[PDB]
Amino acid sequence: SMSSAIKSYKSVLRPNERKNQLLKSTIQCLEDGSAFFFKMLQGLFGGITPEIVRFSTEQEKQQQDIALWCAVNWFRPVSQDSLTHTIASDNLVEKFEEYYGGTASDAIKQYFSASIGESYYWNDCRQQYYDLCRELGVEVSDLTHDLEILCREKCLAVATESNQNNSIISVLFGTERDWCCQEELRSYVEQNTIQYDLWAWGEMFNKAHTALKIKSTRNYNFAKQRLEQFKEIQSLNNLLVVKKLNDFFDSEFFSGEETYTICVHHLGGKDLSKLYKAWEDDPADPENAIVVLCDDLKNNFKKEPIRNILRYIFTIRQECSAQDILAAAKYNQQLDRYKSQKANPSVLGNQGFTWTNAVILPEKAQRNDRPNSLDLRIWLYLKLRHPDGRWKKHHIPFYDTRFFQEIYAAGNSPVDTCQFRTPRFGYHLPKLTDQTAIRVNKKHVKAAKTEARIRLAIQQGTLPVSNLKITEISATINSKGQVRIPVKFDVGRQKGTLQIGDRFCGYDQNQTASHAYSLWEVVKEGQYHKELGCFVRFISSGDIVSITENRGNQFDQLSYEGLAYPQYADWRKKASKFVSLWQITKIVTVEAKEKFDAICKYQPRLYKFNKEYAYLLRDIVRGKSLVELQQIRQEIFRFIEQDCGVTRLGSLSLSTLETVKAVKGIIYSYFSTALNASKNNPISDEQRKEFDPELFALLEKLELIRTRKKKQKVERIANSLIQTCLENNIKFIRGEGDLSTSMDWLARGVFNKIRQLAPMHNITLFGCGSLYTSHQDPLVHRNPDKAMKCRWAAIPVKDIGDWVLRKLSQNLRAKNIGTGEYYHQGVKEFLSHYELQDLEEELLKWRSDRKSNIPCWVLQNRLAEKLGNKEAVVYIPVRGGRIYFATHKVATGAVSIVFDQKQVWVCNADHVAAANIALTVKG
Amino acid sequence: SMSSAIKSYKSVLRPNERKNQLLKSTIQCLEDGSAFFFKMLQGLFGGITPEIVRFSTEQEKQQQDIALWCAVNWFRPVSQDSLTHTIASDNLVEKFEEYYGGTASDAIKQYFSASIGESYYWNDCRQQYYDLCRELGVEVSDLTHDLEILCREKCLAVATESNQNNSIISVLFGTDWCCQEELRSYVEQNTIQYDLWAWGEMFNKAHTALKIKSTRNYNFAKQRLEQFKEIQSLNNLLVVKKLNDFFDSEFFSGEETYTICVHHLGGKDLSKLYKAWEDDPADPENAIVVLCDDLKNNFKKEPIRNILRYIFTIRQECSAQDILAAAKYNQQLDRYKSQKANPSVLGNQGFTWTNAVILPEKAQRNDRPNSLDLRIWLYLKLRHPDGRWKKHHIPFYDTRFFQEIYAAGNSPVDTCQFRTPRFGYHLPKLTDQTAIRVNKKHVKAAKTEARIRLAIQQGTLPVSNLKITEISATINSKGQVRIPVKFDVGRQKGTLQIGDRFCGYDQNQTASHAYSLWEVVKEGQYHKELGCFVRFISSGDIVSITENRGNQFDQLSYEGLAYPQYADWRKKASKFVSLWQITKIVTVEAKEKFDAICKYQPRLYKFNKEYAYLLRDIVRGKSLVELQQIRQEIFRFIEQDCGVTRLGSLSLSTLETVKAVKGIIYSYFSTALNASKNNPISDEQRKEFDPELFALLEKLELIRTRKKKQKVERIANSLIQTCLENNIKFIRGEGDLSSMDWLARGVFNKIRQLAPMHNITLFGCGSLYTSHQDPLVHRNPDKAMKCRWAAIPVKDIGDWVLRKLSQNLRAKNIGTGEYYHQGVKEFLSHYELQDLEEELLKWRSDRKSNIPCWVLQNRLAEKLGNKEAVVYIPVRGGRIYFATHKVATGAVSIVFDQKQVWVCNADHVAAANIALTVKG
RNA sequence: AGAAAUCCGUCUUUCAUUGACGGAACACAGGGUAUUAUUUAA
RNA sequence: AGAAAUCCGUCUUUCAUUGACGGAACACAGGGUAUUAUUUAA
Repeated sequence: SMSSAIKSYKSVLRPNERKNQLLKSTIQCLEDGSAFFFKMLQGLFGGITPEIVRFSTEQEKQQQDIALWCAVNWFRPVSQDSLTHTIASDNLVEKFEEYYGGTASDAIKQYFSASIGESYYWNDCRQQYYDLCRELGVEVSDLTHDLEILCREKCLAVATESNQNNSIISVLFGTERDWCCQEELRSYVEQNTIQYDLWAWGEMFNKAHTALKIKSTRNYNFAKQRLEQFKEIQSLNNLLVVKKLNDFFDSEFFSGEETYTICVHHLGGKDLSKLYKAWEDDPADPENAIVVLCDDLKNNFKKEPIRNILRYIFTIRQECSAQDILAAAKYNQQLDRYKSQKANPSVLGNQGFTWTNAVILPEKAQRNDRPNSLDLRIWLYLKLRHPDGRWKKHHIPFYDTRFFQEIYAAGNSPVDTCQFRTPRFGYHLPKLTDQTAIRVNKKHVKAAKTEARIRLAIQQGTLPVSNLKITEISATINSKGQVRIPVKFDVGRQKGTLQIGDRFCGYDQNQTASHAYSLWEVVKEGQYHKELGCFVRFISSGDIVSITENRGNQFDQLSYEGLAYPQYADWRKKASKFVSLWQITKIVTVEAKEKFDAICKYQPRLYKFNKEYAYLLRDIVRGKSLVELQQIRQEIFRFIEQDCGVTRLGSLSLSTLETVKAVKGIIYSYFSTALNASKNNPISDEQRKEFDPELFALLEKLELIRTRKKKQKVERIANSLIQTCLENNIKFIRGEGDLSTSMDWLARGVFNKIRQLAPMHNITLFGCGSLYTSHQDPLVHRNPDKAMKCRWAAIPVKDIGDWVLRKLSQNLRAKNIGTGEYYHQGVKEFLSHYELQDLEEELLKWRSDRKSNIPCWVLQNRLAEKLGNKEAVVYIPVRGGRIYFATHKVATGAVSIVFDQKQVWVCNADHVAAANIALTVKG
Repeated sequence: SMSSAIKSYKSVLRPNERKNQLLKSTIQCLEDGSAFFFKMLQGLFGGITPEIVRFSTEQEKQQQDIALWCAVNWFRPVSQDSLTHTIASDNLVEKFEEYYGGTASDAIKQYFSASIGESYYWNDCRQQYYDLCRELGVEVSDLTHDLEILCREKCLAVATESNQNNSIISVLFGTDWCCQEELRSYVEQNTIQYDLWAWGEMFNKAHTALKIKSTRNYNFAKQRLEQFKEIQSLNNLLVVKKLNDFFDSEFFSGEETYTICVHHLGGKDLSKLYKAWEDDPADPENAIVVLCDDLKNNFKKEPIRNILRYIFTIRQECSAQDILAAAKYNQQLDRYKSQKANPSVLGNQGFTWTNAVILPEKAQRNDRPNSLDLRIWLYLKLRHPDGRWKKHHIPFYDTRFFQEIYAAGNSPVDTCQFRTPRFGYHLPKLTDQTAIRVNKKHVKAAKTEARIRLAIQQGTLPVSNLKITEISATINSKGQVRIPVKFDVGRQKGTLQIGDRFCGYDQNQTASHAYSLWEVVKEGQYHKELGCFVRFISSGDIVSITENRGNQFDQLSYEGLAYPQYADWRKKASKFVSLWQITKIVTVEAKEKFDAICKYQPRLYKFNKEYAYLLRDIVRGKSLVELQQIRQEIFRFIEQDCGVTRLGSLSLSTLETVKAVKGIIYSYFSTALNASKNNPISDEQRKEFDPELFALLEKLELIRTRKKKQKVERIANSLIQTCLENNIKFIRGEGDLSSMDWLARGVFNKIRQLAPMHNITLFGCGSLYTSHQDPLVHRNPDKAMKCRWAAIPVKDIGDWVLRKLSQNLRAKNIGTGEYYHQGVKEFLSHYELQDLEEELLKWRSDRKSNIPCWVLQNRLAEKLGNKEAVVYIPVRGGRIYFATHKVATGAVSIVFDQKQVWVCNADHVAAANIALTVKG
């Protein structure tokens, strides 16, 4: 029982001059000792034998390679700091064979036959072990004895058996009773570092041992993976297909400045074979199959294949092959990985040192609370090492309003109680009234406000008293004075199992990166689901939103797409001016206003406008002269910094993030154009900075904005989903991920964040594999039937344009290519419902720009005849439609209709996708 | 740990001619035996003795009166059908003292000293018992002995010890008794040859009637004795004379008078009305109005204002303690004088056949491809003329019973207890390929079959999991059958735990219900009354919605079309008012009053109520020949285009409209007949005079009753669905699980009926000032209350706002007014208008010097910049409540009078208050 | 074991032969506290 | 135990000294398918 979770806090210590020097000296002492154990432990682990690896490997599920474990511990790439006995990339195998008494394994030969860091060199750890045995004055076998004991007692970590924390110090030096070298080891360590202290030696050992063990295990896995890479590297029959794929770059399809390796995912992987199969249809519109496949790949899992290279493959499709080219792409991948990725080196690292029971308890705290301001300090009582050598405890203060608010502030409520004072845990601070009168520096106002609210709560007798029962708090401090504080708490008895009455939910991600949730209940009786093996019921549906108010107006940071067209006329007007005055880009036609009009003719919202205008500015900058670029430089600055720039406005929507990316592209295109970079002179970050420092300043700021925006978006999505769970007694959450030890940054972030957050509220998280969850029919798919449907959209017939017919034709010609078939049949249903079958053949003839194309007003007249007027609503099977025709009511607000003589629920498609993940068991 | 629930079905049996005679003969035989058993059991119970009552009453929790139990069983008022030994209304005390051997108690004497039904007479049960002992050929003590044995063995029901269900028949007849043979011969001679089931049913009917009436008479006699003690308590009857001299006085124009009970005066709180009246005379009824509002808000009946106006006339002289005691005296005297004692008559209950319905799994189905077999069969034992009992099949029809249970499911995996939306199953909707062609008088039922049939072809119909082995069926002389299905539900509790979810619900002044959903949490904000930590989940409004071509109407609160959308109806109404002219002071030719309606731009149902009142007023004075045409216009009002017989939601507005239309017809009848106080009219005269209009009276009352029933059911359904969607396990409402509104009583009793079906636990409490309590602050621990506010733009502050401010300000003394008083104070302090306070104290109804509304508007516009700003005004029945915490969904945070406040839906606050109540 | 039957009801200036839905049973003198759109703009 | 300190961040043509809010930590060739109102009426 007892689920446990950790919440942590971060700040920087603010000691005075004496204590600051004490802390820095203590931390430097701890580094110096840590590096010393690093070298000595490097020698010890160099001294291990195969038999030891046998005892440590008795219990493992997978039969382990002893020779490789011995190799990774006996030879390491290290920095100059921890290098004693150098060895060359030739002598490695020769000496290994000498040490093991057998032929060097093929996997070990790959480990040795590897690229190494520029600043890292090889080291013979066994020879280091022998020289350590002399420098200790003991016989080799005595220290081998002691090492045998330590590995047995799990005092040290061996191949797959991790150590028991820091027991080695108490076992060996604190006075597992038979040592040969104990006195020598203790004197060696004590002479080289500092006088015996259990805590200090423990921290030194921990840092050194952690670095060495993680890098050794990484090298073992790396050697096996590299051997498999090599075994596949010779697999190719002939690099003829590989040369033609690589020669893609030479041909006219690629105009890019710089070349890149062609990996399997660029081709779409396995489905490219399906693509050729769809290509067998004819070359009538290879493009439609390209687009459908790419769209499906981007929707489900992998990165969308780049279309250009696939058009070039379409050029050579008959000769080269499907299997042969795709294996050729695999060859490109494997060779580049084999050559590029170096072997992991063993270097000390920059982790901090942890003081145990370092924070004074909140009830035992000392507060200088004044009536007009509380005491916002949290004190640590650390042991520090003076120059003389004695250890004494000193008080060091730090500031953290979050830690103060959630835990550290003293609550004075007689009856009220809480674990953490934060809205996600159920507590809201009383808002500030118009009597507040905060007067402090601006650079503190936010923090001051928090204090005010807390103090107000204390004044009202409202501040709840924490019930965490904290007995000790650790604190982890680094050389920069940054402190990290973990609070570990108990949550509740563990569930894990899904009974009747239990509530679960699923969540899915849109193409526009907007999330949606679907909440279900396990019921005693009703509708049966074969995958789950129980009876399910639909509770509710909705979208994930994170809302803030600005003078009473609500903005959803996660999906706000900006001002509508008519509301940013002036900004548009300024853009118009710049586009008018300036004139076209490199075919030297189109003096810019035409494109601007095209952007404005769609009447877009503000952030889409900003993205498209950023694309237009990079295009404009592209050809222009060095003297011309000065003028444009000024306008770029107003675009990025004034009135509506991404540095001033932008929500957390996908639109805003791509706008920032496009603005970065503007600056990069500026730098390329001015520098005339090409294959002869590949401009670097350094050259951009030296050339133009301020615009590099802008580039840095933009990447910073971007990173913070992504982090904030992930945190907010997780928060919104957790609140929705908390209000609806949801006990289980399912998302697109796997919990073991191909992805989107948003999908990865949200999944790992919910993994972090759900155990705090005793909510159990599951991961699954979302394959075509956008199209599966809830309660029908895999129960037991395996049923799919297409996505629809609802549009008034007055606005059926040429693109509706283009989409209809494209969906109809795509029966063979994967997700296309559901769309093909969808069009069939459409034709069956509105009785337009006669047009089908003419729709087959609908090609890109034919004059003889059946026009849209024909369709409008037929649909108006069929529905009476031009304002009636029709449903059209289109990709990424917002309407899903569900067999059952599995979305909130879904309505019931009859389409093609079939009972149907008009549902939010995204809500259907969320339900489909909620009903998934296979990951 | 296994609670039970019952769902029942009602229908009518449709046997053929032969089986119809068999069934009617069986039922008539069963009545005849039941009536015989009634007379004989009346005699047997006439023979009980005090010692028997002791032996049955030893283990009573309370102290019981044996003499009264003996008396109520020894003398009964009966109908002529079961009357044997007539006894006169004088001789009872004498004969009772003869039979008991002691002085007849005054408590027992009151039961004898009573009014009785016109067609009911007293019965000497002792002499009937004596002669029954004769006719059996036995001695008195032998049957006293067997009666003792029967009473001891819980075979018969004596005062507090209910009988065993039907052990008597098997115990006394089924094969150290003394008389067994004589009694068996007696029953079998009079009734029919021994059958355990038939004799059991006969006995059950007779015995049940007798025991209910005996216990009821015991309670009635005790209550009457206390009423007599309190009626005779009052020394000087002068004050009551002053009340009815009120009746003679001018404050009354109604056709007929009535007894003046305590609740007409406001009860206890009337004393404070004096205390309020002592404050200041000049403006008397302001305090009166406050109390009426106060009384209507709580659980009480509104005192009629007219009587208090006269009471104020005589307040100084007639006194306060004397007036309320005198009103209690009138109440007690009329109750005592005109409530009869409960008589023992056989009754119309039906007879229950056990295991009478063929199981659904063993049923015979003549299923055709275009129509299923919608018959449910019974296999009943019936008595032929020869005397033998034989089983026959009789079919009946019930689409609800068929849909929920009886139809066979063909889904491999789906399952259900009942196929109804409240239990989680929705029938597949009909497609445009359905093609139903049947009689119109069946289309609804046909539609149900179609849906079920469609569900069957799709493999969708879930298989019931009720595990039914036997079903009873209760049949009466009219062929009406009732079928109870009893099902297993789950292990309840009264132990709210952590994670348990509860809710409360309250009812508005406009009969609009609201619900508040809370959770018991491990940590957070403590509630002293509950003894736990609570958290607020959500809040809402109870709605029951139906669609009409995609437009949603809430039956519970739809107030009808908006003004501009019903011009035509108004034109007709306007024309009729135009042509016609005023009513009795015979001024004000009707149109102007009509415009008084239209100037407020009301919605349709409010318009219909007010216009119905106006037709009533018109009808009042008019001549007999004139009424000729007014009748036809009344008819169009009630029957065409928008009359209540065609439109009307379930809102309080529509019900008041129906009440007003009935008032119209009653005023018609009075006006046409020129009935008066000494020349009264009866229903018989109304029917004979104008039969068709009495037919509309019938139809209107039927509509009223059906609408009320539907409203109660829909409110219960909506609340139960809301609970089911939110894992709510507890419900709390204003009731007690054993002074009321029919809606409050009905909703509480219906939720009591429905919640145990979903393993939901219902609690009742006492809603006192729940409209004003501050959630999580009231009784935590201090008792804090607040007034109700409303939000209005300053452009529309009128004279009535100033009136309400003045009235609330002068009402510090009278109960809830105190809170409203402070509200106005807070109001002024917030808007910095304290200077006006004194002038607001001078604001009387129609003064010329009144501070006008535009002063306030100019001042408030100054304070808030514009005339479109929103201000909060303390008004009675306001829709806004200023809560200490966020205890309503959609609540916003403001600062009022330098106090942080949540603007909450007031009704939602009341629901939260009901949810946090533990004392009833 | 006999093809008939609205089980009882509700809503809508919409009364619907595919409109949408709900139900254990018993037995006061004259009435305060709008929706689609879309038009020249802000 | 020393009166200072935005812990780190987000939103808004609103940048706020009472605006509203969120967070365990580690370590490619040129862009893809509106809201308040209230005005002559229905």
